[PDB]
Amino acid sequence: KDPKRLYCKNGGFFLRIHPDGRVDGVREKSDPHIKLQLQAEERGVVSIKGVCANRYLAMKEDGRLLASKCVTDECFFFERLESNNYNTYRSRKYTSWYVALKRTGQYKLGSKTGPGQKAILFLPMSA
Amino acid sequence: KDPKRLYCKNGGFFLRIHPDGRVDGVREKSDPHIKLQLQAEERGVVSIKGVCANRYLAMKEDGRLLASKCVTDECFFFERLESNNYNTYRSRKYTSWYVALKRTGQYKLGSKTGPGQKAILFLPMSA
Ligand SMILES: O=P(O)(O)O[C@@H]1[C@H](O)[C@H](O)[C@@H](OP(=O)(O)O)[C@H](OP(=O)(O)O)[C@H]1O
Ligand SMILES: O=P(O)(O)O[C@@H]1[C@H](O)[C@H](O)[C@@H](OP(=O)(O)O)[C@H](OP(=O)(O)O)[C@H]1O
Repeated sequence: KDPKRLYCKNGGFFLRIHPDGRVDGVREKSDPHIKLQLQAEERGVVSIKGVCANRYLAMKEDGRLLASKCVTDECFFFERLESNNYNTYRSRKYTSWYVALKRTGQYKLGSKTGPGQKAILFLPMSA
Repeated sequence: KDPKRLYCKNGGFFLRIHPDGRVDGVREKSDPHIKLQLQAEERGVVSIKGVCANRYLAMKEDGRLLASKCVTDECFFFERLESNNYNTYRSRKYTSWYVALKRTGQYKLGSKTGPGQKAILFLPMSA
């Protein structure tokens, strides 16, 4: 309900959604574009909206990330709860692929993600 | 200190700064792009920063308004209280021109502004 920041355990980057739809991670907590709004769709399914960008994170058919102005089926992810309050987000459309960030803060392509990676674990935090 | 919205008396529009630098007015409080940050430069001088856009309101030489990624001398305005709790913001660079919004929510060119207009009167409010 409240806004969130998703803190990636793989180097501690907050998942960031830019006004133009680019997706990446940054460490600066005061960054306005890491303020996200998670919305329940079905049980355990969420969309992830950049509040400032007013766009929905989308997993593309080639494993790229791009935030969409309009919701599509590419914008829904399974939220699975994991160890020490960390969540994973798996594309509903491309069911082997996760939202993920590299240790550099560049996001990790879905094709290269998988269970157990540090890259896919995000901790929701307050805003 | 805290973020603010500038509520314009000329039709009740909140001043909005878009990521691409466009400036306009909208009535929806929940619009993420009406969260502004006012920063004092000199006494009674301010810059006006769109928080989500991360850009500074600038008055241009032809009276256009456009939000700057970088601060320049066009980004400073004299903040003066007039009327009944409503402020005016007068360009330091183009000293006869004010920040202003039309009754439609399109912003009014600085060349067409002047003291006593409703278009130039803004009430700072909380965010
Ligand atoms: O390797 P590059 O030159 O950076 O370009 C890659 C991709 O083709 C996109 O152009 C870019 O945006 P999206 O993939 O998000 O659409 C993204 O940038 P980034 O991952 O470095 O942020 C990269 O995945
Ligand atoms: O903005 P949206 O709603 O996400 O829509 C576009 C579309 O979904 C495609 O997947 C892709 O272009 P093509 O597949 O036609 O090449 C592009 O992503 P990309 O540029 O980040 O790869 C997106 O802009």
